[PDB]
Amino acid sequence: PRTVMVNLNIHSSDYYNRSTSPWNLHRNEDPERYPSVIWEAKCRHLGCINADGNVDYHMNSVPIQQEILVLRREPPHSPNSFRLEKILVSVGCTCVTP
Amino acid sequence: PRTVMVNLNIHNDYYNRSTSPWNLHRNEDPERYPSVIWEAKCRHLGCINADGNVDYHMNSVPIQQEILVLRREPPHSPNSFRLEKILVSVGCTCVTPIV
Ligand SMILES: CC(F)(F)c1nnc(N[C@H](c2cn3ncc([C@@H](C4CC4)N4C[C@@H](C(F)(F)F)NC4=O)cc3n2)C2CCC(F)(F)CC2)o1
Repeated sequence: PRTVMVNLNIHSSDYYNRSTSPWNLHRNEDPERYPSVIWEAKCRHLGCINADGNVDYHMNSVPIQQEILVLRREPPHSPNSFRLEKILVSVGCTCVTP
Repeated sequence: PRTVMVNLNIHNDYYNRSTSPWNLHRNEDPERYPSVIWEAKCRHLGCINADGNVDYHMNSVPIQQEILVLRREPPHSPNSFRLEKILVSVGCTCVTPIV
C-alpha cells in the first residue's frame, strides 16, 4: 500500500455536434466509485455523416476508449478510503475507414 | 477539507484508420499525480478523405475533456494532495466548419 491523503475540495461540447461521428452522453453511476458519475459517449450512428448531411455506411463511427483512473471505496462502502483502479471509458467518437 | 486516504497501488493503433488521426504527446508535471499524461495531437488540420488525401473543407479537432488530477499540497509533498481539474485532449474528431 502507498497510502496518501487527498483533499477532495477542488479550489466546445456543442461544437462536437458538427462531428461526422456525433455522439450523445450516457450517465454512468457507481456509488462505490469516485467520481461516482461518469458521462460516457455513445456514437449516434453506425455510419458517418457525409458532405450531404446524410449518414453514409461506407465509413464507421467508433467510440474512442480511454483508460481512466478512478477511486474504488476500500473496504467497500468506506466513505473516506479508496484504492486506485483502472477502467475503460468512451470519451467521444471518431470516423474510421473500415 | 474533505480529506480521504487513497492507496495508489492500482488494482486494474485501431484509431490509425480515423479520418482525423492523432499522435500522443507527453505532458509531464512532477507536482502532479499522474505525473505523465499522454495527450492527443491531431496529425492534420483537415480530415483524410476516401483517396487517403487531406481535405481542408473539414477540420480535425481535438476532443477536450476535463479530468481530475492530484496536485501536491503543500508543494513537493510526497504523500498529500488536493484534487484539481485540468483540460486534456483525449482524441480527435472530424467537424464540418461553421460557414
Ligand atoms: C470524468 C472522469 F472520467 F470520471 C474522470 N476524470 N478524471 C478521472 N480520473 C483521473 C485520471 C487522470 N488521469 N490521467 C491520466 C490517465 C492515463 C491512463 C493510463 C492511465 N491517460 C488517459 C489518457 C487521457 F487522460 F488523456 F484520457 N491519457 C493518459 O495518459 C488516466 C487518468 N485518470 C484520476 C481521478 C482519481 C485521482 F485523482 F486520484 C487520480 C486521477 O476520471
